[PDB]
Amino acid sequence: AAQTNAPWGLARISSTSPGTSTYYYDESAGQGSCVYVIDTGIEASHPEFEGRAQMVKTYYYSSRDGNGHGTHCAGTVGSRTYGVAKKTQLFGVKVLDDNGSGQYSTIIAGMDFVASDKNNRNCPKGVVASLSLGGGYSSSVNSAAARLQSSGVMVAVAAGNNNADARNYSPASEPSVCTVGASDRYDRRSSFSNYGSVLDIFGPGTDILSTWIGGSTRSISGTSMATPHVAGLAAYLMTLGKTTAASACRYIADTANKGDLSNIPFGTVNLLAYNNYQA
Ligand SMILES: N=C(N)N1CCCCC1
Repeated sequence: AAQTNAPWGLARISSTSPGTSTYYYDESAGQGSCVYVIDTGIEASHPEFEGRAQMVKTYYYSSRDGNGHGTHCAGTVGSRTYGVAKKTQLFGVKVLDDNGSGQYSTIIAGMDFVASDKNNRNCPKGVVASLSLGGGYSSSVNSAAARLQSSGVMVAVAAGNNNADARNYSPASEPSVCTVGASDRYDRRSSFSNYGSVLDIFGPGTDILSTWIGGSTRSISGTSMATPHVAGLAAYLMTLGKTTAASACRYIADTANKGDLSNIPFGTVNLLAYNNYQA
């Protein structure tokens, strides 16, 4: 398939060069996979989700996304126009309130919920969780991420937006999950992106157009936007049978565009997510 005038991030993950605007991808489009977006919620009624999104859990007074952040992430995973895996199933878990904040115990509770909830769901091609959140180092938050990964879910988490070593943030610092840094449309590390040996991969994270609440759209920046590119790519690759939940992060690293990013510090991988789609 080929989406012309795609958001630059989608085009980027299907090219060996920056500056294209066509997203080339296999038409299976992540059908049969499921991605849990653990965030502020998802506006499931947004037309861009085509009825493929649903809230399954909230930890607050409402299931609604009163922020937009979770809807934006969910749109980069699997919305029609802005999504990597345009036929995946999306499940919303609201661990962050409408200001984008969440306590660590609630985040941990949400991760354990997904590890069990995925046994209620028909996801024959496998299950992904995208966690565009984090905070200061916590061994309990890391273990929760690791438990989710161990249960059979491909966990992708944001490196963080502190322009610092992500070893000091969680779940970013958990070695067994996929930690995602952010890049811009000129293949530079995003100015805010964390770095460090704990990063496994970079994805597009600066000026990312996606769905927003109120049936709208907007462009925002963050490792929070890079994370769902990788989560959507994993769901897409697991639908193609090229990898599994346990190996997707390694597989994405192995097949990444290598050495193409600038302003990567020594000790941080120079790997940019890439679908290697050959039409
Ligand atoms: N609007 C979407 N989802 N597109 C546009 C053109 C081809 C397929 C992807």
